[PDB]
Amino acid sequence: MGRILFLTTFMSKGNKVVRYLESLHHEVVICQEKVHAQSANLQEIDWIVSYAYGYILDKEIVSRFRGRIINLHPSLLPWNKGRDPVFWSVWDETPKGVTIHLIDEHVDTGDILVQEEIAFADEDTLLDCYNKANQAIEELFIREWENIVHGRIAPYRQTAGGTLHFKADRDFYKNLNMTTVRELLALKRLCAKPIDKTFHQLFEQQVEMTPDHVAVVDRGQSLTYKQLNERANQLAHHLRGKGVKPDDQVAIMLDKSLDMIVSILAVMKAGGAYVPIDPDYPGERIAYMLADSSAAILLTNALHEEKANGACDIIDVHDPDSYSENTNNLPHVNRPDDLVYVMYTSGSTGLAKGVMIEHHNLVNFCEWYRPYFGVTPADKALVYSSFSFDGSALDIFTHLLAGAALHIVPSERKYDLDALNDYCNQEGITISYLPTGAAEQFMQMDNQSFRVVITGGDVLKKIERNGTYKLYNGYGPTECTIMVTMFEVDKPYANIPIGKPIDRTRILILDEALALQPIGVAGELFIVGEGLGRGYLNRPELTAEKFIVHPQTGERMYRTGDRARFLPDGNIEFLGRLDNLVKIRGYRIEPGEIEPFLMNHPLIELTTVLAKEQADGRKYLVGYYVAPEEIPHGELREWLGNDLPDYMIPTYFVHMKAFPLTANGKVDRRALPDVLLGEDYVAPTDELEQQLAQVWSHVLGIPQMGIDDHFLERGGDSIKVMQLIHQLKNIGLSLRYDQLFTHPTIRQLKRLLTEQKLEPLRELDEQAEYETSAVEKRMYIIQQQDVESIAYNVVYTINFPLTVDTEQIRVALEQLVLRHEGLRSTYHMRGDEIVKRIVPRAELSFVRQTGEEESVQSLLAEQIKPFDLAKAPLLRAGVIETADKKVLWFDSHHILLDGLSKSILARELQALLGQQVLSPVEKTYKSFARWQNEWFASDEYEQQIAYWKTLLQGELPAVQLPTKKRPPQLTFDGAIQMYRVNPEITRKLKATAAKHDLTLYMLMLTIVSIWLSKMNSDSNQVILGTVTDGRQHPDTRELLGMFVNTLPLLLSIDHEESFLHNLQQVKAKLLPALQNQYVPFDKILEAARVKREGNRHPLFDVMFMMQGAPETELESNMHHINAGISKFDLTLEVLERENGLNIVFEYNTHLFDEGMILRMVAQFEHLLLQAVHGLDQQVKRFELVTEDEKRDLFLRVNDTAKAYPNKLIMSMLEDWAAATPDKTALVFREQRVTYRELNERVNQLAHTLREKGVQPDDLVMLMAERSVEMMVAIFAVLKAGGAYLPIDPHSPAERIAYIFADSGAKLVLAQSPFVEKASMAEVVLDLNSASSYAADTSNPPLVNQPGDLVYVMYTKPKGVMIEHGALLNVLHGMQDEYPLLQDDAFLLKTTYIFDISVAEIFGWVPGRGKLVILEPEAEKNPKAIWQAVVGAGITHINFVPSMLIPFVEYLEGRTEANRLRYILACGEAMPDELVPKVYEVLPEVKLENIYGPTEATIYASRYSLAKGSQESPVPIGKPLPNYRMYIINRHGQLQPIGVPGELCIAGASLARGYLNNPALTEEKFTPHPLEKGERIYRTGDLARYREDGNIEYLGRMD
Ligand SMILES: *P(=O)(O)OCC(C)(C)[C@@H](O)C(=O)NCCC(=O)NCCS
Repeated sequence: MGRILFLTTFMSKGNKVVRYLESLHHEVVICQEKVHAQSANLQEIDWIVSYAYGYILDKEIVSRFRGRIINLHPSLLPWNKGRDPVFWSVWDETPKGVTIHLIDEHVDTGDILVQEEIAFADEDTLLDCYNKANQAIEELFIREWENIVHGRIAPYRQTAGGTLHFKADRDFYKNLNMTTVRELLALKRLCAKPIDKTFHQLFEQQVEMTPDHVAVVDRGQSLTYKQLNERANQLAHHLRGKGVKPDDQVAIMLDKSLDMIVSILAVMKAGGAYVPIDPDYPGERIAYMLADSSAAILLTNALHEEKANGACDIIDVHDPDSYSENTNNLPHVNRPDDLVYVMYTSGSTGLAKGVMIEHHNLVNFCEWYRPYFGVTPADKALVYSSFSFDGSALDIFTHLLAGAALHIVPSERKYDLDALNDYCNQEGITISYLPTGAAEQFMQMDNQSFRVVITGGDVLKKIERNGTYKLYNGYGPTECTIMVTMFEVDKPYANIPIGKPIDRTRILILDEALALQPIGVAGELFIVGEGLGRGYLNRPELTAEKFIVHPQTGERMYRTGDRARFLPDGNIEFLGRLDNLVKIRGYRIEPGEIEPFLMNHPLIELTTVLAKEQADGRKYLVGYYVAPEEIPHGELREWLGNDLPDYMIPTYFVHMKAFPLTANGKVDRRALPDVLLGEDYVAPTDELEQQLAQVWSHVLGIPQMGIDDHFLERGGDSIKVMQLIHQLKNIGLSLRYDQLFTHPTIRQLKRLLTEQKLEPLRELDEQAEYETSAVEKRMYIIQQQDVESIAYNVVYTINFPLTVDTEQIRVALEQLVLRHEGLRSTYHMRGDEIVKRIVPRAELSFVRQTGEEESVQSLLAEQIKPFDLAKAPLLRAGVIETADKKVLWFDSHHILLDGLSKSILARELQALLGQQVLSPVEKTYKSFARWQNEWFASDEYEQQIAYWKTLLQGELPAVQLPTKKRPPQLTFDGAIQMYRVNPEITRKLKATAAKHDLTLYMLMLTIVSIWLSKMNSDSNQVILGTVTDGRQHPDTRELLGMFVNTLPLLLSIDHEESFLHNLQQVKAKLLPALQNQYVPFDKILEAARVKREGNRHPLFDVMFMMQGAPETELESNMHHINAGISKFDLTLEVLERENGLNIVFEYNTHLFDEGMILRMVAQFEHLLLQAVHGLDQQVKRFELVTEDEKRDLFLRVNDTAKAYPNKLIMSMLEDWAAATPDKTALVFREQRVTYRELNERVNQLAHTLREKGVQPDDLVMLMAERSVEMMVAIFAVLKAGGAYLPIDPHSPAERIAYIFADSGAKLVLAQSPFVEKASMAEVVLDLNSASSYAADTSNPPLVNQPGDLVYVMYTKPKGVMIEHGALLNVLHGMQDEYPLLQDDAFLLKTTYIFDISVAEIFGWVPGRGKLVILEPEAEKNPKAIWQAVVGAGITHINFVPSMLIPFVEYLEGRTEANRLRYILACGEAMPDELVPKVYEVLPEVKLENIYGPTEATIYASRYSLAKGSQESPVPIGKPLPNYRMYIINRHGQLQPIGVPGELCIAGASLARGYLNNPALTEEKFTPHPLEKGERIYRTGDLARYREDGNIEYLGRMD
């Protein structure tokens, strides 16, 4: 009975087998972790039985246990060896069974001991099969174990054959194991000839089949196939004679006509592809297509010739010399992979993209179209669609190859469908493609000619039609040629499916991971096959992103962005777009976020606002609302206009009695009804306004710009304003950057430009060395000042799947090396000139490492090493391969790769990784460097630097942040915390900025400015740096290099004005800066009389960077790796990522603790949320501290609630003389008064007072210097009922008369000499004389309450009224922290015209301790005070930094003070040195720093100073029991940790106020909302909390 090692997948697997072995008394060891030769689970083992073990055993282990190592493999070996055996046995449909075998050297190949067949039912899921096989093999082992142990079985070698599978082979099928075996194999079937001819080859082939058949009809005129072919051949010979070659583009700008079809075919036959340009398009679209398309030839009319503005070499289709005599077919020069046409996508996501479609793409469609629709020459097709839409390639090309006749739609009849149907019935139009919009509308017509009406492009919903024609619903974007699927609408559907794939077309429904979705499961519609176009014109990055090579399958597929599912019958259901978001008039917004604003309308009950796209793709918003009666259109537009920008205002509003609902109660959005320029849209009037309207549409990628539309409300960024200025100078108009914002409409711009009064970047000739740009010089300077610094290393990481070939990544980067001079640029110092050298070729470091996900970052950090700017390439890369990922990392230098350069690098790396080619870089950085160097000598520069001189000449504001002690020199060690604005808030921000003619940058800038303002004591002027793109010359947009310029922003936050007003002022202050942005930061420093000095950065310590969303997917998946670097104190880098804002707080680790950034991070969020919701609120009303910070601040600082006895201080004196009469209570030199002796003396003096009308609040006055008489006077003034008002006998008489007159005191107790000094005293009971002492010694009745005054302390001085209970709170507070027990004693050092004496004078009676009345002679004398400490064994002593300094000067050499417990310093800020110096002079003693204003009853905060701790700023500490302390700014709101503010005390210990000075009392004791309406005392003292909560005194607010 031997031990047995059970190796299985998880612990409970094969547990039946384990239990059986144990019943045979086999000790079994279950192990799922990887076992090695040296594993402790191997010795004393007789058998090893593995069972789907997740690892392979070392060949040492297998040989050691020869004949004694069995594996339970759930497959009919040799079939399905290795991983996922059951699944592959089902997918590959290989023989099924379970096999117990001898593990041998290879994977699942040894001699079988016991094998058994198994069967899976069609209805079983792949999990069921997996389970059934696992159960069958376990039972098999249980039955034949005995035969195996005893060796009765004869092992037999596996049959020859089988299969093998690894972990990754199933990734493509991961989502399928919950499908039935039937369903699985059904998907297997669902996912299981070449094209030789070009179109004109087939057309010419068709011309020879039906030459005299009508080919094209245009009103009265018409051409036959022969005539069309010949006329096109004539133009083709002329076009080919003009240089047209394969893949060349020939623009065609004509109306639908015969010349149109002739020109189209003429371009093909010539060899090239025709770029169609509908002349009805606006000039903006018409100039764009001519420029973007590489077309030199423009086939056009004289009617439309001027619409090209001489941009193209025109070949007039009416000039007879444009047609050759030769009418024959030209020699074929085209392959099926050559371009046939270039269509431009919609202008929704911006400017259209040239879709490059190859011949085989069109031929495959036409070769499928003809037989699918049974097209014959008898058919007559309508040339209905604008020639620019591929819907017209359908119209023209599919029907020409079928011999059908084309019928140009009359311009008049195109949109008057009544006349269209008439024409269709007249001419007999049998087949045609109509866009869904026009199709549904045409169904209403009484058509009788059509047999097949194909539709698509938009969601078809209507099936009913007054015609006998088969309605066909087709789908497929322009990228995959007209349509990739076709459905025969045989019946109505809630979702009319788009059909099955067309010829040579496979369609995969894939999830985000590109893995197969089970049939019926929705996913992204991926198109594979012959329809896939070549890609986008001049957009290789977009081609690589949309035309992907599947990682598992290897097939090239197109990513449609559409959601669809396969229905059980094979047809595909179109489920709209994947993205919840939609781009409306230039903004990606969530239409459901407009719903609350509509529903907020009084008349509106429900609302469900969807996004609908016009026929031409223009997206508009429809706001459906359930209201009793229809609401006036203009009333809703104005309603939303009060809160939303134009683009969030639905173009149309639809009233409905109620919404259609789904089975789940949701609004059935599909069941909502369907429905232009917009109100206040003024079309251009003058020829100038038209030009201005064209440049606008181009810059903003949005058409139809009204002359009152605001630029920043139509998607205008600052980058786009630059494009406008650049493209206006091209148009001949000179516009200034700030002029665009002051004239943000074309009406305003037309008046601005009444002159109409070029300058490309001059590429330099080759030199050994070139000028560097100003910023190139700066980057170089920075790096050479710390050659070992990785501070400007630009490190990024991309997580690639294991399927990626690392060598492809390596090779792509090397191309980027050979493509951009920046990556071959080396910077050198030739004398005093920073100089760049261009290397022709550079070798890229590309390292490969294998590790684990746990060590990727560690392996990468070691790779981030400094760059030698004299060595190219300034870029390193590598791949860290883990079990899951191949992590691509690359590191570049900032002198080469700024944010935009990186976008260009990501852009182009994506193209190369996606097997695309890049156009050669037209310009070089060095050319811009020289241009800008010469521009620095122009008048424009002198005017720009003049702005900076005038702006930065005066005193500049400084922005102090709640940081740690600055390093003596600038450090760059840092870390990042990232705050995520969610997409919802981010759209709210963009909507706010657009609503009020602002950019998102201005908005975020004003939020950061307010944030910095609030953290800078709500300063009016804030200064912070920002980064401009620094791409001054428009010819530098595409160059890798350091362009970005740093700008200082002098912004003025007016906290009394609203947030918007602040936005306009910041805008007003920013635009001049951005107008003069091209002065190098270093030259702005010169003009500002500022130089790089010290531990602070020159003009600003906070950088605010902002870069828009990534331009490409690869850039999106690029993870900026911060190598522990912070270029400034703090950098807020708002990054548009995943429709939100990744606000990365890059901070100096020496200036901020992770907790200090976590708080500032939380504060910024809280503030950003307060701005977005407080557009019209005064900025002063925005809170900086978060509610969680207030709670923790209370918990850590103000959780001081400790119930205390309300029994009065003299009642407490009474009890002690009654319980322990004879104990020592006072000690003045030889006097050692007891509790009974003191109390009675007090009772005598008390009666005297009551006999002279001393009610509560009555103010008695004292001027008796340190003597028992003082205690008698106090303790008994208190007993009498009135308050004691101390006065100094040594003060001038003008003040004693002032204090007495202003106090209105009723009587005066003064030590015998000081009665004459109390001149003209109303009723003067000589303190010392016995006459002032009644013989009665009975404890008078305590009529005083805790609310009546106990003493009046004077500060023209002011008298602080403080009530009794306020004092008890303190005395019990100090007693808890610093108990003055019977053994203890208190020294009296501080003069009693100071709130500190009150502690001495009463801080002894709580614990029945004694009070040493130190003599006035020994007041400032520390040696004399030193005697008391040793003499009477003082335990409590109050002190001040001024007296505790000399007291310390008598150092350890003086000893004999064992009883001394506490030293309580107060009144002044304690120096740092005064703490440790004390400790060496007096160990075993507790030192305490105390703070308390006279208005807060003696004390307020305390800080215990540990012996083993040294404080840099000795804090005044946390508040006492029932004390609450608040640090507020000049607007009355709580400050966060570190931020200076006015210290305020609250609680039961606040002084009643100033005596008969109410204007002053209400000034300083203000009912604050932070104390639940109760008043706070404003101290006039600047302070700031610490991380732990201890308050730090900063000084009076002066
Ligand atoms: P506008 O108010 O929309 O924005 C102004 C702007 C300074 C942000 C803009 O003109 C600009 O230059 N953005 C470029 C930001 C950048 O280049 N970041 C690079 C970081 S290395």
